Amino acid sequence: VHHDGFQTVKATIDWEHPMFKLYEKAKRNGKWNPADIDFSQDQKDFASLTSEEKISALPLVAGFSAGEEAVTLDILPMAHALARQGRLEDVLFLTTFMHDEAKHVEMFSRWQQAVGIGQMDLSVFHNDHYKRIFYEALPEAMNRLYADDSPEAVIRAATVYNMIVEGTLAESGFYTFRQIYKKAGLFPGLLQGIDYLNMDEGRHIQFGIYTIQRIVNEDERYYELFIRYMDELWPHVIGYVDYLTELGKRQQQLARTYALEIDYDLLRHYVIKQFNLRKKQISRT
Amino acid sequence: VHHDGFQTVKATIDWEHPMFKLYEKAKRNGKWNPADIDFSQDQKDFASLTSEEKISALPLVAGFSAGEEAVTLDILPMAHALARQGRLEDVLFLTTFMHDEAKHVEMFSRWQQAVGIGQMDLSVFHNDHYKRIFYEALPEAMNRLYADDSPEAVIRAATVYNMIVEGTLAESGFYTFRQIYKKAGLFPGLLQGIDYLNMDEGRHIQFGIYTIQRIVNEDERYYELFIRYMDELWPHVIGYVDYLTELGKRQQQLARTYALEIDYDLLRHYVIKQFNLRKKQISRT
Ligand SMILES: CCCCCCCCCCCCCCCC(=O)O
Ligand SMILES: CCCCCCCCCCCCCCCC(=O)O
Ligand SMILES: [Fe+3]
Ligand SMILES: [Fe+3]
Ligand SMILES: [Mn+2]
Ligand SMILES: [Mn+2]
Ligand SMILES: [Mn+3]
Ligand SMILES: [Mn+3]
Repeated sequence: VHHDGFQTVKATIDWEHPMFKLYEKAKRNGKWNPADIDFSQDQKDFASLTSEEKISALPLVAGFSAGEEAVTLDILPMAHALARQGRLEDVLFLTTFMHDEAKHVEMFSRWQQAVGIGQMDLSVFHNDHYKRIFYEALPEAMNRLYADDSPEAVIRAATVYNMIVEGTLAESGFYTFRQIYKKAGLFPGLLQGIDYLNMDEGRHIQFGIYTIQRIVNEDERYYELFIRYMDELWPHVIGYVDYLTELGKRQQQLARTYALEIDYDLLRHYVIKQFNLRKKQISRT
Repeated sequence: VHHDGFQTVKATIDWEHPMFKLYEKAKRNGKWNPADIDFSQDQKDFASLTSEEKISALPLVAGFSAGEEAVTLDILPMAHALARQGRLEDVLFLTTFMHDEAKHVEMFSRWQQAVGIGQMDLSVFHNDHYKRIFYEALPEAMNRLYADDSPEAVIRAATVYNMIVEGTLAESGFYTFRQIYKKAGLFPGLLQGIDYLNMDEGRHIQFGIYTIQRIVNEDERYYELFIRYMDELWPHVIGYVDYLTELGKRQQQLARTYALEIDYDLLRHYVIKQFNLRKKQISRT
């Protein structure tokens, strides 16, 4: 369907737009390249482990590799919907969002290749709760935007993607990686990647907050929808956390070997804290 | 619609895929930031010009600003279509393609802001032929991909976007900018941007060649479709070139002032040469 005109012909970019400012920060802070990460010591760490210790790390990597790939594919309908609404600065920013996710997919896949598990199918560590979030609910909410870009639909898409997948699960997985392997001295290349990912993710979450708040600013009754959509997904968030916890409690050899009191009760509470504080970053008024 | 699984969980990125290699080159060669270009001398050059000389440069900038904005919006359906086909490496590459176009929009809009014409509506320099390409035919061909991702549809989309808009018009506009202003010593910041754009554009055109050739490799009869779709748009390509030429011939004060024998017959022949050589980069066999 035709373009009726172009903002940068009739006028200019809105230089003061919050998403233009976020785009500018993304360019400045987004230079890192996964191809430059030295994974040679990760290969050695992984080979040094027993099979039982090897396993310990794979469920979390399985969750991230699928998650990064899902969000790379599934952000495209948001870019389309805001493009069709004429929100040029949002779209400029989203090009950095999408390119970030591509690098995130690349990073975890390089690590798998380097440590020797590229040929292993890690889908076995996706339980029903994970699938409900990543194989179903996320693509459903985003793809809806192609035929329904109502405020309700945009709120739901940003809530599932930015507040739950990124702002609750991703943030907690970054924390979990540091709490376990940074402590152990293991996988320095992976943890360099996690640090870069965590920096990118901050901008993604801020886009989600901006998006949800500007819709809530129009009609405070959308605040109730945001809360409702957060709570709808919580059972799957915690059901996946519990599954990963149960796997950690059953395979403890990496913990013993490296003297890690991995506090699964603390990890759980970090997740609950992440979820509650995303809710508090949306002001009803 | 659900994900059935993820390539980077079951396996890895196809590291030898041509579009993964193009993505890798795009990251290495795509660091430039329009925000770092010094436009202070462009502001002075522009203010130094007479109104009659001022006008000379605006039609070409008008064509580029709209063109960059159109392609930023209109590449999204190609990313979607290849994503839904599972072409993960194409999608990774396309994130760099989209982010490039965002920077291109930003670059021309910064120049307009800096030289003092941000408030001027440059739509007056889009004639009917230009509109047919950029306001209509381009969005029609790309948006079709949301409901029709047949080889015919993908060939047509790549032909309009990558071979005509980028590989014929953009390439010729880069040449035109150098032939006129690089000669004059004018607008150094703009020409720094043009150089960066021309480097990015090379990767975009190569994606289009890859895309069209891999479909032609399946069924040589698609070669005829490629040629047919190139010829369908030629009248609008040359009709826009003629319009810009006629405007250049009527407002010649910048040429006289700066002693430029602007060879409009040469510019025209560069366009014809661009078009014919894009055709020859697709092998029927
Ligand atoms: C054992 C403690 C549980 C901690 C929670 C771990 C969750 C793993 C994260 C996997 C999904 C990652 C989503 C990526 C989204 C993005 O990159 O924007
Ligand atoms: C007077 C000689 C005519 C030369 C032809 C000039 C055409 C101007 C170009 C405007 C469209 C630019 C399209 C940008 C596409 C992209 O950035 O991928
Ligand atoms: Fe993210
Ligand atoms: Fe381009
Ligand atoms: Mn359960
Ligand atoms: Mn005509
Ligand atoms: Mn990510
Ligand atoms: Mn461009």
